[PDB]
Amino acid sequence: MNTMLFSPYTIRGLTLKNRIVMSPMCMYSCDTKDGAVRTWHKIHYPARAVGQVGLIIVEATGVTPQGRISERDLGIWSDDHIAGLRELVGLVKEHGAAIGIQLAHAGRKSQVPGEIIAPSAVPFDDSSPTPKEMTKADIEETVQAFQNGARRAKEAGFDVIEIHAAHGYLINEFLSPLSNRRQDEYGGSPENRYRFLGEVIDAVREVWDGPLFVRISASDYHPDGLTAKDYVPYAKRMKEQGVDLVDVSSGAIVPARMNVYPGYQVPFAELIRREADIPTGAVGLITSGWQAEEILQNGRADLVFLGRELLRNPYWPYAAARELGAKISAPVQYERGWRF
Amino acid sequence: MNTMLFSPYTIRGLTLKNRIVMSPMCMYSCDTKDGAVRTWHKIHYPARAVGQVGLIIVEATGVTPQGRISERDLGIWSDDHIAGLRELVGLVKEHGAAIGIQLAHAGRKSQVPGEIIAPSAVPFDDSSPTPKEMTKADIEETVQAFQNGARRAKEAGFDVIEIHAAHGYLINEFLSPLSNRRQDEYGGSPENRYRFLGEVIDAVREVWDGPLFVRISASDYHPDGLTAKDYVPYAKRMKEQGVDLVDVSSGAIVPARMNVYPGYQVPFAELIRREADIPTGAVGLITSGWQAEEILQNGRADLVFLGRELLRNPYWPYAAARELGAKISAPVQYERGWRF
Amino acid sequence: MNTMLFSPYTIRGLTLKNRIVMSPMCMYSCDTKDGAVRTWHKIHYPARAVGQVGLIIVEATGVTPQGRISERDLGIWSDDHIAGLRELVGLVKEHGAAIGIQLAHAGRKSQVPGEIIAPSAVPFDDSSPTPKEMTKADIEETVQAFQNGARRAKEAGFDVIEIHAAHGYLINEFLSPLSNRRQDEYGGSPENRYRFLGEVIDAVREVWDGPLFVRISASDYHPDGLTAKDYVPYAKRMKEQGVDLVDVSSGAIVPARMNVYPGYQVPFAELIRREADIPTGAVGLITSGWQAEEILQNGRADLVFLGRELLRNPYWPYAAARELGAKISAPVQYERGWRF
Amino acid sequence: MNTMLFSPYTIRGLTLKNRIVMSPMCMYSCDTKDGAVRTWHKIHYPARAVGQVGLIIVEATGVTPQGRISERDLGIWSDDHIAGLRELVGLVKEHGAAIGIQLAHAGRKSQVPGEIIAPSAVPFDDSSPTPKEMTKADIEETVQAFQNGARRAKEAGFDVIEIHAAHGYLINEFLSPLSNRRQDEYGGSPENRYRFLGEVIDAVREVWDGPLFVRISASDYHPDGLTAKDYVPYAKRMKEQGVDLVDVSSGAIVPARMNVYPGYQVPFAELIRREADIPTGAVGLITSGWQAEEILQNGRADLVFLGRELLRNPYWPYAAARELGAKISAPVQYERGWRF
Ligand SMILES: Cc1cc2nc3c(=O)[nH]c(=O)nc-3n(C[C@H](O)[C@H](O)[C@H](O)COP(=O)(O)O)c2cc1C
Ligand SMILES: Cc1cc2nc3c(=O)[nH]c(=O)nc-3n(C[C@H](O)[C@H](O)[C@H](O)COP(=O)(O)O)c2cc1C
Ligand SMILES: Cc1cc2nc3c(=O)[nH]c(=O)nc-3n(C[C@H](O)[C@H](O)[C@H](O)COP(=O)(O)O)c2cc1C
Ligand SMILES: Cc1cc2nc3c(=O)[nH]c(=O)nc-3n(C[C@H](O)[C@H](O)[C@H](O)COP(=O)(O)O)c2cc1C
Repeated sequence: MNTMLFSPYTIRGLTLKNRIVMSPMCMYSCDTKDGAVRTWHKIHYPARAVGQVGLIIVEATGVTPQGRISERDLGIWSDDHIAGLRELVGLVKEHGAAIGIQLAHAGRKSQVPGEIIAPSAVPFDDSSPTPKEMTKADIEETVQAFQNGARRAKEAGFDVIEIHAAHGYLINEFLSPLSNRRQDEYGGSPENRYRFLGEVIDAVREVWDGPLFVRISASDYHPDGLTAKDYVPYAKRMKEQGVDLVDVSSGAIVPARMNVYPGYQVPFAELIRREADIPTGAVGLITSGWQAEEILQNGRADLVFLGRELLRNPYWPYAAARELGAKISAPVQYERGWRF
Repeated sequence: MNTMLFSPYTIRGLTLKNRIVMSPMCMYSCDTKDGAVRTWHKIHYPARAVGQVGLIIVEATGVTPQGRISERDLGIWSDDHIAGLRELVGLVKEHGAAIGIQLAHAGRKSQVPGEIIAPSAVPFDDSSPTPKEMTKADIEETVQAFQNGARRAKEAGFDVIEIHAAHGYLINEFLSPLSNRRQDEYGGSPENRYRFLGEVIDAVREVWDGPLFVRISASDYHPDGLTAKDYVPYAKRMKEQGVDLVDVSSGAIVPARMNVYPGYQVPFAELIRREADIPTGAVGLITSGWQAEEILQNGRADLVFLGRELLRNPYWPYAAARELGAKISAPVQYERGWRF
Repeated sequence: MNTMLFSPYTIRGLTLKNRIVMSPMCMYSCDTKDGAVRTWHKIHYPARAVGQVGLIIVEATGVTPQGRISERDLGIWSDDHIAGLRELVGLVKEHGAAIGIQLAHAGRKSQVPGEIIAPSAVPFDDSSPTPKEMTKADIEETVQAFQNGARRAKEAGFDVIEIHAAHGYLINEFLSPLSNRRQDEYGGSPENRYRFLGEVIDAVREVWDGPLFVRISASDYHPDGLTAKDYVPYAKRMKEQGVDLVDVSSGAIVPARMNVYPGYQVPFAELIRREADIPTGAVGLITSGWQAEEILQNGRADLVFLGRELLRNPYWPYAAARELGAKISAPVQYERGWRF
Repeated sequence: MNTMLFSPYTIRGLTLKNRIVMSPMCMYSCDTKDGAVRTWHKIHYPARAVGQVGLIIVEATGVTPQGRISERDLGIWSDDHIAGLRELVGLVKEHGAAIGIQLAHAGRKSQVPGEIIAPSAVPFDDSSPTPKEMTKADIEETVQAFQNGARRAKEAGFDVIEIHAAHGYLINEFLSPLSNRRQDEYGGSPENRYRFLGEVIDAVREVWDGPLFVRISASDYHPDGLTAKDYVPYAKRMKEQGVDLVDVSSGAIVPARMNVYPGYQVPFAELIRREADIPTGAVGLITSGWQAEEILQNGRADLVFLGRELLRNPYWPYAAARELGAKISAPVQYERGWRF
């Protein structure tokens, strides 16, 4: 049974052995609170690589200390992070899986003690601290921080880099009018609201020419917020800037009610894919190979991102292969076990 | 867990208790070869009604003897067929399931001994008898047969009627230029090739004002045949004539290779749905409630047609309800067994 | 994958195509309240035959009106019941499934309005009417009713007969000292409490030489009641009298707490099987083919009785066959659907 | 839903959080060929600990170099192995799982280049090297090797120790007449054939008073070989010697045909359990919580050992808990994922 799910996919120079991607998920397991890779990560990620996941994307990694979501996040603001990250990379690549990292900045949604920054001094909600309005210098510092991150990620041996522009974090906050009330050239206009992201992408492409992903929130789920069609122009923009694939998520810019169901974000992925003629990754309640195969075969997305499902079963690819009657390469150690 | 799969759907004033539809499937179980409903059908269909299927479409029923696919098909060319059909109707509606029937004519794909008819004297393949080219009288005679069938179906107490215009059968043969080489008013142009279907729809609507489906073959899978885009104008046409929902299938006008996979015909259904602005039914390798829910929630179709799965498990709705964590009314006899 | 679950089993000369048995389950669907077979039964049972169940035991059928559990039960106290039962027999055997019937008498647990009878004038609980203490004439009259029932069952064309001596009903009430306080030849000792059952078996065998099952309640779940060990001598007794297989259930002689779990009654079945050297049927939360195969291969039982599972899925045998990678004959109509 | 599967079990002073045990499975992943713990093991085992397995038993670890099955086996013949083992122990215990190790000696089935030892100079088969007949000194050396192993295992922080007396390896070879043709006090008699094992157990108990398991092969599957009843006396013996639980497997003493099916070795486990009044572990095609729960509830074994299933899904406990409606403690990191 020849399937698309387990067919190779080539981005730039990198060739993934299948279409299965481990969606970036924070583990909050940096007990040392210095952003260092810990034992938990060294067991957590390689498990999925053994599980035959084609691409494993490391959780949101703060490019600055105040850029972290929490004090237990992975970091990459120092050359000291390279060693631990390099070790992690080796542990993953070892099993035939490609490894990526999600460069992130939590913006006004950072729960790190102290000052937090954002496009405008507007709180996420009435329970969150008011962020500092970023100055011009702040913006350029942060852009430089992202570039430094990409540099270290490449240094560590990462195959793919993703820019976290979603889930209501810093970049997302520049994108949405809900959070961006600036009146300089970084706000008050679709083009202006895109500027920050545009700079981040340029800065990264300046030190990184390998696969580049950008994760977006296709919708704010708010009458005065962004919708999928607002991200078509942005996607075409990202394509022009050398972005290889758009990881299409949604929401979290502000507290909002969201109807959730199997593949509730797939239409966002197909929309961007077809309207902007750019590869996309589908994420959101993808739990079966049957479902993943339909997503791929019907051209709704090129890569399938799994979140919670890969937390429940690190070897999901095996079960999916069984479900689809496909055959994959089991680790020699598990040959007799993965066998029918 | 509030789901769309197990939400009611009203069509023309008929309320289906859910979105699950039993796709019309030939049983070839008329041992008497007279098109009469037999014990098999009386056990086969009601079983799915007990299974809590919302709508059960009875297999292809020949409006004329030579219109049957085989001599073991159900027939409706005689008022004598009513009694048996009415009994079947009661057996099904008894459990809260709506019942439909598929009015059919095999055309050049008929395997019943004797003369077979078609738009043009062109055989389906080198293993099929060459059909007689239909005269005007033949065409009007067949249109009348479709009306007689609808009339009898109404008297039997059917809730829904579907016109079989797909799978390369008679009507499909008029629609496709691959099989229709006529140079009169019934061929040579889009509206001419549609004429036969249009007349059938009108003839039926003259005696039937209930929910009316039309099953189409969205693609001929042939370079010189029809594709989805060809059926958008047709679907709009059908909407104007009072067609309530398009049951979107594909293929079988000529021998052709099909790439089959989960939901391989869903895009056809959504295409027609959104471009023709008409309710559609998705069919083709729909096997899980998870999959079915995605199709509905994402507006790809309004009803989900199940074929093979409903032959494997007549109580599929129960399994799907469990899968989705939905709650449905079990038959009072099975309450202690269906108890989650 | 050669399995024991889907291996034939011959009992007295009757060959069952597999080891799957539909456990007798009351449907309370005799709306006419005359014990007549109704449309429900004619759809309910044959569905499992199409499902490829090897043996289908019809629900508890009252040998006398007051012997019914409720007025909506099947009856067999009249020659008028034969016609309907014979029709049901044909509907089932039509698909290669053997059909059995459970001859029953509710005793003090009868809920039909009027006088109810029992070994002693002791109510099931404080919510049940106190039974009339049976006279010798009553006992012989009831034994004759069981024979009449067997005679009619034979004429209807049944393949297997099961005597309901379990679930705290009439016969069970004679067996258990909790309900049998008689001081005549029918109580006061092990063989005396067995006497009624022994007579019923003899009466039945006088008109029936086919496969004969006896359903027992292996345990009363009461400090002063019977336990499995008490039924070993009884099972040996039954073997001597020509009983072919013991269907081993438990409980319900009085209100009692039961610890229920997968195969919670299997040990009872294996106990009887190995100590009395007699074929047994295992029943009670048997839900998977995996589980069923273990029961058979490990010699815990010879037949597997399914209850609730067969109400949830009439085609369970198909699912179980897939689970075990076994091959079974699909109904010719469903061949393309059951295709693995 | 309160289950036995996820109920604590206490051995000596150790308390397992559930009845789920990871059966010892060779990984052949010691690339350095020095028996050292490698990166593979450090990822392999902790994964199951994260998966909420209650007891994880490390693969067969050779107590001597020639005692290894292969050159890629884990070893424990040197104090140098302690460091790596201690690290492994920490990585496992970290997640609430108890960790054990299987002390092993491959005997005549060793595939290590060079001399191999056995009770008698008889080959496993015509494709295997002829083993050296062990002298008295050889036997005492090997017994001392086992004691040294236990010492180091305790030193490393292991919770449980298992002695590998099965699968036709050294100890098993002393047990079975098929392989043991000695005429000294170590052969020619059930008592004599047990002597080697008896000494090994004593030697271990001399430096270890924590939980002690012994894995046996209940049957040789050969007319002239051992059967389950031969191991009853041995089990009672092991109980007398302070053995806490008998891990009941079977076969592999010589090439033999073996009928395999769900729980094909459970009867061996129950036999030893009830006849010798000693806790046992059941292993062999246990793949579902439903099945595991029946094994526990019916007193067939006290602990459930999973092999291949735990290779296919390291987080099996989660799926089993779901299957049984039980609730367990998910790692905080996976809380949102293991959640319904
Ligand atoms: C525990 C957890 C942590 C997450 N952290 C991240 C993250 O760091 N970066 C990100 O892009 N998405 C994050 N998300 C979202 C997931 O990556 C995923 O896209 C989302 O949960 C939906 O995917 P799923 O339905 O397959 O779980 C997280 C989700 C979960 C449950
Ligand atoms: C045995 C069988 C008979 C069928 N007969 C008909 C038919 O009479 N009319 C029709 O429109 N489709 C017929 N089909 C196609 C089914 O309606 C259904 O669309 C097709 O099998 C694919 O759906 P599925 O993947 O859910 O099985 C038949 C299919 C099968 C397997
Ligand atoms: C609705 C229902 C009706 C039943 N009626 C009978 C009956 O008439 N005779 C009988 O022996 N057992 C009867 N039982 C018990 C079943 O035969 C079966 O042994 C029990 O439900 C447990 O089996 P299971 O776990 O496979 O469902 C009935 C059970 C149910 C759920
Ligand atoms: C790859 C593999 C390695 C094994 N190595 C060992 C071992 O080192 N020690 C042992 O006692 N059993 C070993 N066995 C047997 C397993 O521990 C297990 O008891 C057997 O495979 C049956 O269990 P299962 O059906 O759950 O897989 C091994 C089995 C497999 C498949």
